[PDB]
Amino acid sequence: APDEITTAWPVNVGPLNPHLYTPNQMFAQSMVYEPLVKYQADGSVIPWLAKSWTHSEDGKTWTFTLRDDVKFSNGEPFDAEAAAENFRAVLDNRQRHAWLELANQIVDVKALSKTELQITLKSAYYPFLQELALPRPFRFIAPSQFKNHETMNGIKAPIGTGPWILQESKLNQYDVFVRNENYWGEKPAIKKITFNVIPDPTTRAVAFETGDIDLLYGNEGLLPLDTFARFSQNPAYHTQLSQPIETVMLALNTAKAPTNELAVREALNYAVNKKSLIDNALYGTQQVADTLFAPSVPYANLGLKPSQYDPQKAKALLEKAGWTLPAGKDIREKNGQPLRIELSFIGTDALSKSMAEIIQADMRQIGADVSLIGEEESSIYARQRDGRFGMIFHRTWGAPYDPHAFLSSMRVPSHADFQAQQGLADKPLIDKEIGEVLATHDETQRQALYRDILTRLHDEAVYLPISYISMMVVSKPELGNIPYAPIATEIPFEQIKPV
Ligand SMILES: N[C@@H](CN[C@@H](CN[C@@H](CC(=O)O)C(=O)O)C(=O)O)C(=O)O
Ligand code: NI
Repeated sequence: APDEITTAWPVNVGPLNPHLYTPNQMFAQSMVYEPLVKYQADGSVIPWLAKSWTHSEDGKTWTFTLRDDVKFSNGEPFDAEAAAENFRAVLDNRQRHAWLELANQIVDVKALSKTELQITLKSAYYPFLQELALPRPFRFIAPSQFKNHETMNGIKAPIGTGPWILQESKLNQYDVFVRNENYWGEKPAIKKITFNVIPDPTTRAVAFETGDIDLLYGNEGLLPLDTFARFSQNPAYHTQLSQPIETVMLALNTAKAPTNELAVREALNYAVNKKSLIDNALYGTQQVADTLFAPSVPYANLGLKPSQYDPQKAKALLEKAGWTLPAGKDIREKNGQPLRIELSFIGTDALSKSMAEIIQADMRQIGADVSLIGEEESSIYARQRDGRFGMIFHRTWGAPYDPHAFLSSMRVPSHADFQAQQGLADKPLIDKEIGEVLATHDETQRQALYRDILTRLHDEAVYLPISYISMMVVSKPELGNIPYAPIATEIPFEQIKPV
């Protein structure tokens, strides 16, 4: 059936609550729910659910003129009342969204007519419009699907305005989406998409070459990298790599020994032979990362010094910090205690598992004993949130989060950064300066603030940058060339065309 496609994903899409996080998958929230304004590859936004808008002299009050022709997928109208109700449900759970500064800025959301929605901020918050465009939390479920006039405690049906409708959800088996034939924009050419829930990356690969699935669209790590490289040589498949979009790095816990020592974290940054890891384990499909953000990230081309591969420097740094080698033993000890570190990652990620292996062996070469721990994604995120990790795999967030929303998130438990930074004496300063860089309209001062924040995080070796990864695609040749969505976690199913 040509206008239907089957694909695969490590987990289910989740309840598809538009205002909550994992277990909801962002690509799926974005299929069903839509923003007021839509993010573009060039960095701007365009009208979406909001046809047009104005704002006050001081920039604190924004009036949005909504379209009069949008319906939720069950036929109910999307209007200013519905959007206000959504914003109210979101901000009734405001603390959950404190990582994103817009959630701290919205004082009031008023419906003025059926088509006029007024949003009031406590300052002229320049990233306003980009954060409204994100996959979550500021997208719209029909108010009829609230539970007790809230969404923070669950939803009835995942009824959005978008071009896809969640039709069926079988746990640990599949999810099914059908086209919304009453979508207000372009009717997608695909009629139905089935997601098979396949957590093992080898089984996803086999699912593809048996022909059981048509497409794989995800981060590097959705397939074994050696399989993907062979797929790319096979004229019977089609494959793609986008330009790099995210950093993959380890967060090092400056709060827990032994990673709370600067000398230890610097040694670990010298320990990994990244050029070999990339050229070998990852098949040249990435680039060596020396900093938390790539030089191409806005405000991030700071000329920071890289830590290149230097086992001998690493050993010297450990010696001088009192981690020495007993006689006839490979693992350093200090004051009776061997140098042991725990390295946790999401088990279903082929890239994380594969890098964890190389990293472990590289760090043993300098006398550090690293234990690998692979777990379900919910357990890894909870670890990042509460500080229970030694070294934990991490990644930045792509456009448009990088750098401003990623930094904003460092100020509360979010991903691993807040907890990983608790050991830094200048952590409060960094957080103060993150708040300033999000508030300033002075271009010169905005660059100064980014440089200082990013140079402090670099100099104190909070991260072990590994590589800058790309989006990866595998598809039947019939689907032709697949486009990329400007937001890294979204999948542009509505632009795919059958033969
Ligand atoms: N992802 C974890 C924690 N999520 C963070 C916020 N991160 C953003 C961006 C991203 O993850 O690409 C988001 O998730 O929408 C928070 O809750 O502060 C979860 O689902 O809980
Ligand atoms: Ni997140």
